[PDB]
Amino acid sequence: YQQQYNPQGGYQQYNPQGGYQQQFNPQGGRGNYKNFNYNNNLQGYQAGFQPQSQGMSLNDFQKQQ
Amino acid sequence: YQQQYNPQGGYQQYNPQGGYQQQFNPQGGRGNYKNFNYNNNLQGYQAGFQPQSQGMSLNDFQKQQ
Amino acid sequence: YQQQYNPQGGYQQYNPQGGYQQQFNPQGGRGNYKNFNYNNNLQGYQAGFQPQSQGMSLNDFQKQQ
Amino acid sequence: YQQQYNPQGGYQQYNPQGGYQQQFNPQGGRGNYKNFNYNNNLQGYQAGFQPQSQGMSLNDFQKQQ
Amino acid sequence: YQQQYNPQGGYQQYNPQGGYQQQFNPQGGRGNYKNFNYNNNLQGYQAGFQPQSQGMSLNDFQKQQ
Repeated sequence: YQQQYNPQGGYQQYNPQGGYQQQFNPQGGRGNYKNFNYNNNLQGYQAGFQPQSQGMSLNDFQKQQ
Repeated sequence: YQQQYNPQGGYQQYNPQGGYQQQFNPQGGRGNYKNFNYNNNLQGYQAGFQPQSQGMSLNDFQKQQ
Repeated sequence: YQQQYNPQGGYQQYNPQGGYQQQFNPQGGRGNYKNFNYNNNLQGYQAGFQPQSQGMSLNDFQKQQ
Repeated sequence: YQQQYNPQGGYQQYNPQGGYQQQFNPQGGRGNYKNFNYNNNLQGYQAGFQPQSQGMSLNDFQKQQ
Repeated sequence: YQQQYNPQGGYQQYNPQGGYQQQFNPQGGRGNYKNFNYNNNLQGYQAGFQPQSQGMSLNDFQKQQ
């Protein structure tokens, strides 16, 4: 079993952009706001050696009883 | 079993863009807001060696009883 | 079993765009809003070696009882 | 068993666009809104070596009892 | 068993467009809205080596009992 990653040269720009500005933005409103959940996740790889790997794992969240 | 990844040269720009501005934006409203769940996830790979891998895994979320 | 990925040169721009601005945008409304779930997921690969891999897996979500 | 992917040169622009602006947009309305589920998923590959792979898998979601 | 993918040169623009603006847009209405499910999925491949692969798999969703 032989796994070989051998890059030569190259230009790599890794620029993921997440803009979350004013996620909660009511304008001129009247009322009540209860149980607001914001989950913002950014994950990634620039090149790299990662067999049998997992980027992001999320479970059991954002529940109201 | 032989796995070989050998890139030579090249220009790679990795620019995923997520815009979440004003996700919750009521304008001039009256009422009540309960149990708001926002799940924002960005994941990726620029090149890389990752056999038998998983990008993003999500389960058991956003439930109201 | 021989697997070989050997790219030479080339120009690759990876630019997926997700625009989620004002996802929830009532204008001049009256009422009640309960159990709003927004799932926004962006995932991908620019090049890369990933046999037997999975991009995104989601299960058991957005349920109201 | 021999699998060979060897691209030479070329110009590749990967630009999938998802516009989700004002997904929920009632204008001048009166009422009640309950159990709104929005699932927005964008996934893809620019080039890459991925035999026996799966892009996106989703099950068991958006149910009301 | 020999599988060979060797593209030379070429110009490839991958631009799938999904417009989901104002998916839910009642105008000047009165009533009640319950159990609204919107599933928006965009998936694809620009080039790439992927025998025995699956783009998108979805099951067991959008059910009301």
